[PDB]
Amino acid sequence: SGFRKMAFPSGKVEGCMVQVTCGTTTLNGLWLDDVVYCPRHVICTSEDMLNPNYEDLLIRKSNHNFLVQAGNVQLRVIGHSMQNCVLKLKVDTANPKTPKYKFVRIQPGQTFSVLACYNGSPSGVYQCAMRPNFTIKGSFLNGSCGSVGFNIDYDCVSFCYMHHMELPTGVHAGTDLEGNFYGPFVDRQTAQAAGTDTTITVNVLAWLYAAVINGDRWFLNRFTTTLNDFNLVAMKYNYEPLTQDHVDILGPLSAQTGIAVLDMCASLKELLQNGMNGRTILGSALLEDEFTPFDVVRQCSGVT
Amino acid sequence: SGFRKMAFPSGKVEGCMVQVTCGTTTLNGLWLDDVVYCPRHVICTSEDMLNPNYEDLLIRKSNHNFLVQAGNVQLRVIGHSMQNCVLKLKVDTANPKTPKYKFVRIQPGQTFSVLACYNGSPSGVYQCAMRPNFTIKGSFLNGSCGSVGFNIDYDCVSFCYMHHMELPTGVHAGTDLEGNFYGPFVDRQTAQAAGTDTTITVNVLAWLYAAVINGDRWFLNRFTTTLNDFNLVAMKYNYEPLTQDHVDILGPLSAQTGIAVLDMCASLKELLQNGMNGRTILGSALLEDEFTPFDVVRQCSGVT
Ligand SMILES: C[C@@H]1[C@@H](O)CCCN1Cc1ccccc1
Ligand SMILES: C[C@@H]1[C@@H](O)CCCN1Cc1ccccc1
Repeated sequence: SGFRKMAFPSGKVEGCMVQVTCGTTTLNGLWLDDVVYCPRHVICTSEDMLNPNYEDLLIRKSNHNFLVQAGNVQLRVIGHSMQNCVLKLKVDTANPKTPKYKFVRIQPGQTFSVLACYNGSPSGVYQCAMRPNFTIKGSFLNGSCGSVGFNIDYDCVSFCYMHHMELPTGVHAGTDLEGNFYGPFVDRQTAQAAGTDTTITVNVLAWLYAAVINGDRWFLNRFTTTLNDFNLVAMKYNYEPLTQDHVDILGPLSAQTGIAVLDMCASLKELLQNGMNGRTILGSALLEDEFTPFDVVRQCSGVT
Repeated sequence: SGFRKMAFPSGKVEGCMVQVTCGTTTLNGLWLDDVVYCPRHVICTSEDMLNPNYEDLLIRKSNHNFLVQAGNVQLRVIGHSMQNCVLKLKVDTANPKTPKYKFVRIQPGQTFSVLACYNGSPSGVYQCAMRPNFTIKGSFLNGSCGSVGFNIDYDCVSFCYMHHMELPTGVHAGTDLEGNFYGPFVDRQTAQAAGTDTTITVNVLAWLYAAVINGDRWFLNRFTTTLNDFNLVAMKYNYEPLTQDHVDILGPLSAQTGIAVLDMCASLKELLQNGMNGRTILGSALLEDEFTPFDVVRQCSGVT
């Protein structure tokens, strides 16, 4: 019993973290096979960062300008190219600790673990969701850029996120491992305002199921609702719409608990309308939205 | 910027997790050098668990009854002894992945990462506090026993916790790595009631400092208080007393923020007396007590 905000074990990713230095800028790189992936803004002075021209900045750069360090051993860079907003540094050594891996572009509301690193060294791991506005609410100081977000399926690391920016509002933006930004963000120190930070409705319902499974049931009410009725209320409260796809995804939790998805929706509706009245659910005083249905099943079934 | 419930990177501990099987019971063991540490209740049938006599159960056991598996390779057990509530299985192979390590018995209110495992395989990592009543609020299903709690100081893993029991109230009890229970608990399926689950006051204040550092300041008030006055209020609200030692420990956060510890105490007092009035602090609707002063400094300074 018990439900925790649980990150994937980080060992397989720890083994891929290196230090990349271009001139006076040091940040983190991901070493997979004989390629080190890092944010292209490694080539910028924070002066550059106001209106950087990456193609022009890169003309001045050679393989030997990219200093790549894995522990206390230097990697020889034998090529470099820019793909979108990441640099791919070809090194002469395949990472011997390369796990089975994929690059995946996640959807908003999907969850992943971040291994926060500084100078190619892991400092901690935490579990995130991609917000519906394609930001994440991370913990990232200067030097953390190139820290990555991942999921693990048994022995396969799916890399979904590389950290690039802190918006002026202290929320975080980055790319998939093809270097394409999540959301409308760019690697420039400019006016970038995130959209509405809405709640991931399907995740809240998953977590309400997790609560019922773990014995927290005070919020279960006598009511049901419809998708349209529930969605009217969701909208008022800056909750993302619930689709039939979300209902289908919650099916197994519905099955396990014997609480129909629309009944759990009616319970959530009353929590929105009436608040918690000072009570807690799984030790939280607000409605948690950083567990997917998949996460709740995984943790409630003990997948390794 | 940003503040997250961050676990230590788990790789060094992942490399120490094995599967221990005695008869039909499988749980997790910790392989350090040529010793595998596991809960002694591995020798019990859940029948035994009502009033087990470990010394008598162990007489019937031989080295070859303890099946130890590290990945898909079997370890040869060449000795076994009971130390308090843990078994030490001597194997013929030193774990080649043994990190530098210590065994430490933590105090209540201290924080640590748990690597939740099943059949010697990591499933996730989360950050805990030892509650003042010496329970932890974990996420542990059957097969998770022998999962461990640790801190990392640069390259040295300090192991502080091994998971043994779920109390009938769904909270968790375990031992240090010398096999001595935290709190008054025993490895028996009996009436064991935890004491008052109080809040770790010093940790709340640390986390209020973390909030100020990260821009959440709405709760800062115009008031100060005294230790005695604050402690009267703490007591009423099931908060542990604040000592001069706690004030001294908060000194660096006091210094960094320019908010005297007793002023932050007056802010906490008003939060206790008046509640959050529906507001949040670092995305929480309650007062978080699972960050130590050390944790706040570590994460706010980016230690690896
Ligand atoms: C624009 C936002 C954004 O966060 C992501 C995409 C959808 N959202 C729409 C939305 C707005 C207000 C209430 C509910 C839903
Ligand atoms: C007995 C508890 C226990 O949780 C740990 C040790 C100290 N506590 C005392 C306490 C009780 C009530 C309010 C405040 C403090």
